[PDB]
Amino acid sequence: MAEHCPTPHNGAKYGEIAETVLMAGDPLRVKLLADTYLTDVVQYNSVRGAVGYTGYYKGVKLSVQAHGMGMPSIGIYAYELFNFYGVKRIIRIGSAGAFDESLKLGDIVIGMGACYDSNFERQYDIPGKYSCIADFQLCREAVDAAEKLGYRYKVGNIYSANYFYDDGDHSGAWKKMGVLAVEMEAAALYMIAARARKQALCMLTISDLCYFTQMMEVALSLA
Amino acid sequence: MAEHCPTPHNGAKYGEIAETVLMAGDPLRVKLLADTYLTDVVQYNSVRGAVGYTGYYKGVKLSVQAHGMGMPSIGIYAYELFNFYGVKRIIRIGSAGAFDESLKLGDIVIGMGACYDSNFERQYDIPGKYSCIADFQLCREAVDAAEKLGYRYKVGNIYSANYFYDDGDHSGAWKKMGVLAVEMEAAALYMIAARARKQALCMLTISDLCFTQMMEVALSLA
Amino acid sequence: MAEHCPTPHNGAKYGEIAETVLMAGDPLRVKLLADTYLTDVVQYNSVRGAVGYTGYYKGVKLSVQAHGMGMPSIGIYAYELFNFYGVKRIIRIGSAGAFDESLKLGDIVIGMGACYDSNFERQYDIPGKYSCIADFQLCREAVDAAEKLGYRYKVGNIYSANYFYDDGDHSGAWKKMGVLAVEMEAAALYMIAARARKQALCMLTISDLCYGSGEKTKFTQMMEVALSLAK
Amino acid sequence: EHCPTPHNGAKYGEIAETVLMAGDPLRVKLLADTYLTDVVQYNSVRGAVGYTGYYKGVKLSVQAHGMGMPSIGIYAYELFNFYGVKRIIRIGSAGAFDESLKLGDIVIGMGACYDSNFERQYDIPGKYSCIADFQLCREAVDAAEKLGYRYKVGNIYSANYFYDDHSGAWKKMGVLAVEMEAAALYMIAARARKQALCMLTISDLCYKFTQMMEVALSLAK
Amino acid sequence: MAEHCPTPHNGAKYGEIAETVLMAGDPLRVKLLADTYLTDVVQYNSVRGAVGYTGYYKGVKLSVQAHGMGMPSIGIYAYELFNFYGVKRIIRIGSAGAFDESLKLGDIVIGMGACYDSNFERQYDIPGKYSCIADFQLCREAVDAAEKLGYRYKVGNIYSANYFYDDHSGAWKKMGVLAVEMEAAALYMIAARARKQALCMLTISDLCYFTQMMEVALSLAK
Amino acid sequence: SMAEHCPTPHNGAKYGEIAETVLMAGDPLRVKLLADTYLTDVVQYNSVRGAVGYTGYYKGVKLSVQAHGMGMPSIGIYAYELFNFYGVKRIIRIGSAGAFDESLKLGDIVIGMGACYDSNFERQYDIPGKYSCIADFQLCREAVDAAEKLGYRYKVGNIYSANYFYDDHSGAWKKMGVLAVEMEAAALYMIAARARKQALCMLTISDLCYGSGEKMTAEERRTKFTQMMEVALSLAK
Repeated sequence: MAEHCPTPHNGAKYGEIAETVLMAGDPLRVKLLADTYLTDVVQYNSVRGAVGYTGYYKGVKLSVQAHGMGMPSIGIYAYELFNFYGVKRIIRIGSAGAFDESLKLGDIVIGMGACYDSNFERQYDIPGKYSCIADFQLCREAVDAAEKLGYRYKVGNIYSANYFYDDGDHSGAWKKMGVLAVEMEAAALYMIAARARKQALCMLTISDLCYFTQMMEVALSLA
Repeated sequence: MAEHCPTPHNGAKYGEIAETVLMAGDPLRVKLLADTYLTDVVQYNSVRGAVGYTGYYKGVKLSVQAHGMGMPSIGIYAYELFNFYGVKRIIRIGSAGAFDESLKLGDIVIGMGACYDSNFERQYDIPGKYSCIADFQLCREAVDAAEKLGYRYKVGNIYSANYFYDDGDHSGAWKKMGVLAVEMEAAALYMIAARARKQALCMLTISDLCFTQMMEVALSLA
Repeated sequence: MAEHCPTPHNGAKYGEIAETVLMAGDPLRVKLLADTYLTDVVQYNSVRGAVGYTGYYKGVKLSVQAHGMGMPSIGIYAYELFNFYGVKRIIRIGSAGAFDESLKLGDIVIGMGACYDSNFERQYDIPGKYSCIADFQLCREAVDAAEKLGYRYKVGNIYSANYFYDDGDHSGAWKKMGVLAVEMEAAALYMIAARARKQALCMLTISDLCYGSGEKTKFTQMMEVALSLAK
Repeated sequence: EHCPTPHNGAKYGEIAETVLMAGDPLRVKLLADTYLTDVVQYNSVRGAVGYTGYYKGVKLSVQAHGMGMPSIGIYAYELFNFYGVKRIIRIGSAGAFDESLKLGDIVIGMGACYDSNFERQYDIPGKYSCIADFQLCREAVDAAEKLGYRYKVGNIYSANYFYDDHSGAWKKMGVLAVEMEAAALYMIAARARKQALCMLTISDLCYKFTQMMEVALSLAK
Repeated sequence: MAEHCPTPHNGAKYGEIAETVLMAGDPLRVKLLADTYLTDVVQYNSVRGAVGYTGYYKGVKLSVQAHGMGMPSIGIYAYELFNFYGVKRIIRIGSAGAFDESLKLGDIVIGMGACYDSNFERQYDIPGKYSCIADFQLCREAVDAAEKLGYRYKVGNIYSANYFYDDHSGAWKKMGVLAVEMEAAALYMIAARARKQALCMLTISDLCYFTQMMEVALSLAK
Repeated sequence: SMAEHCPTPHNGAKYGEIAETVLMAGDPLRVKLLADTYLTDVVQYNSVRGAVGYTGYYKGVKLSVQAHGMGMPSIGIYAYELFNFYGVKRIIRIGSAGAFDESLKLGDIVIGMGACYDSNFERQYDIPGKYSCIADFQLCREAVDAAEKLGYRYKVGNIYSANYFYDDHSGAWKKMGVLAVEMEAAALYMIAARARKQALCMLTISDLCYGSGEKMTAEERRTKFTQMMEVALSLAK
């Protein structure tokens, strides 16, 4: 297992990356979160510009990494982290636009399951429709933590799309189906976690209504 | 709306079926839960065999109903209960064959999510892949009860198939994907609940490898 | 295969079920047909309320049985009947909504074929699109009987839907394609029969009109046609 | 106002209410020479010769349709929608999937499995089953029975390719025989509310035209 | 090779068909081109009414034949030509309707790519979406020719439809597809699969909003 | 070309700062190397998400170079913006690829006349059939001319835009004559067509997906992409 490190996308040696990785798309947010919350910060990756740091938050060892944009981008990083680097738990953190009209800006969405456009599923030769879900233990602790620090949260279904810019109007059906917010990464993360028998959770803060450090604290309490 | 009750599939009048319904496939099993766990029992449905009872369990009014076999069947019932009879919570109970090799017989599986073959998803004109999930609050309440009442349980993904009898084998990929157990109803329920903004949980007892204990876990969620 | 009888869905022993089984979704409709048309009736199944009876009609032994609603439900029963109980012929008799505007309430519809929403064709691993068809001989015998008894009937395509309540309007394209009536079970039955090399036919009475104002005891004429096909 | 078309040379009325089609322009010319009186060519375009004559009194036309579902699609549509054809009977050779079919047996396509044709053009929200018209079907079985010919009636499969292991599941399902044209015809006739049947003589096994020509012509009205 | 000639669709003996075939649907266009441009004209095929001709263009061997209508039809001929007759190039020449508003009647369209309705892609067992492209060399040579002779042309994507009679043109137009016909894609697929060369060129005859082509095509004689 | 929408959430550049030709690679490091190596009067216009972008001059002609991340949704975002907000005319992608075709050697350039693909965003275009993703023909022809004239080993044909890096589904692609696998082309091609602009994806073979599976020496993956850059650069106008 350690034999396949480093990877073509990650310059770190085995053991260099903690058992709990927090991930965001932005390397600037990853670089910030590390500087803001972690002592003894050590950079393990810079390959592909995708920074990764290991450090300490309230005693527990913890790593952060950027994942770039889209299911195939996160797909690569997650696969390596789980299958090559002995990662047990990934929590993704990022921004989202809301489909649920009752959501206010700055609300925390917890991705219990993820709808998606086609990405990885065809690689698994699955003879039906596969539902992407987060790890329940992780999901539960985020809800507990969210309700402890008194933050407005919503827990349920999200949609990992392939587009940022819709050509037509497609948000209709998802909205009717009760999908909460749109992003572009979660479903691949869930699929990869499932296949690895590992823990994964996606958490989102609402940045655009389609009708920020507060989220980080919830995430951090999960390490 | 009360206007649409009775339905062609349910002879109960509006108000007669409580806000929490506990469902199972077998009408005989439903009658056992009623005769066993419920006081002041009144039969509200006998249409097409699918019996339905309303009564009391530790103070709260609570109803139990049969749903037949397969997604279109639970589909019809779940739709009417959510959309006509003002039901807010359906917790489904049943037996299942295990895909996860770590499961023992009599284990309780909690359906956080449901894989499925096509049913009436195409009826919702969804421009992508929809994922059927249970209501989180119910899910947590069951996980709480399982860890409270000291029972072996796993929580996660299940598969609602359209067949009981396979031609060849298709269980391989599901097992590779970490699907916990196979049944035939959950996905439609979750899907229909989501569309109504209503609560739904599917809870399974392992009968096959590829009962009273579970009923209590359910009853604690009403 | 006597070894697999009884099943988890059927408490009948091998040989307790006749070689021709008529099926309806409603267990109450089943119990009526048995009381109205059959003599020497024995109940063979009560499992899951899916009542089944064996009896005689004009000398010929036959069974009648409930299947519940939906393709996976009939799928379970038909599979066992064809493969475990040695059944040769299944005739489904049900209600249906009219797509064809010349059909009136009470008209019989004979389903030479069935369009469908996905049931378990993907489980058969079919590399293309499968057309579900009834047995020709049964089909022919039904039309003849309807002709001889002078009941208004249509013979053609029907649609096996997975939904009862449409979340919109999907009926249009079907109606354009000459589909006669909608129901919920046939395609799965046809498919399973084909695979077993046995005989299936689904016959319907129009109980609802899915056009015009929607106008919503007459199931008797259909039971007679079905009953005549028993061998 | 629609006749002639860019694929069919005839003006309206030149084609009878019953048409019989085969793939090969020779079998079409033969059929006329063999069974028809007062034969007249209506079509010459694309080399798809059409003939109008009389069989035992009744007006009848015979015509080539080329190869594949899109090809038959073009003629069948034109025939049904512009020319007022009521009945179309395809007569073809085919290869047997069913082990018990022997060479020269008649198969009558009550139903047709398919590779994707122009179903996608009809906006059908589900799987559509292509069925033959029941009446022609009943008449052909009766005719085969009365004349004492070996025949089977059931499902056939309209493939998009001639040269291929895509057959196992088809065989498993009891499909009798493979050809390339039936399904599109069934769809178009259904869509037009008209009558269609595809009958085949078994020429190959995948494991005597005259007799079939006779069954066919008895379907003319 | 030799033991498959003639075939049950093509009556020609091996060698009787040149290394470059030009194909069209209308058997009239096939005979006319031979009569117009070729020396030493000899007919080979007559089966199915699919006339075939081998002669000389400017001192190289060249054949011309009909392919009927539809991807299944061209599929049969292109397959046989490529795999049994040792053909190396097939250039289809045809009429087509314009999607692109800027295309004028008589303009040449060169099919660098073909969009399609399902043909027999399903036959190859392809686990993704396959793009049908032309051979680059023939494609580039046809442009050079269109330039040197100064005829109006565009090069881009075309769409090989299964139907002649329909309104599904909108999204195709949005995607910048140049024109519709019925044969190109299957031709591209079979050529690709056989590691040989294929190009479809079309004269615009309809607007959905032949000699000048022949010369460009013949210039691809080798 | 819509000045109102610039900068974007993914691109900090104002309108006019990005040239009419943009060359694109996945790695921000390779992009910076290309700029330092071939361009003069270089200005950085973007640093958002580490998606570095530079504008400079090559033999007199203004052009831009930019990181596009990994995957079709990633290139999709950038190409969409460049084509539709920045007034870009030409996008040439230049990447590494694995060889499916057995006659290809490590170092060979592959010109993607067409791109097969796993579903990206074709479903958002509501296309009622199967869509073939093609390069712009002029750009394609210009790349072949340049390679032939410069005498570099090249092959032009079909490529495959996979959605996965870690898979044996490759066989059917191989039988269909697909040359090489990468991860971005189909989306770029798709977006160009819809915009009516020009795209081309060029690749260097860094991995052989057959035989012993010889992969490029650590030096060459950072140093043998030179010849392809020279071809790509010559296409700038």
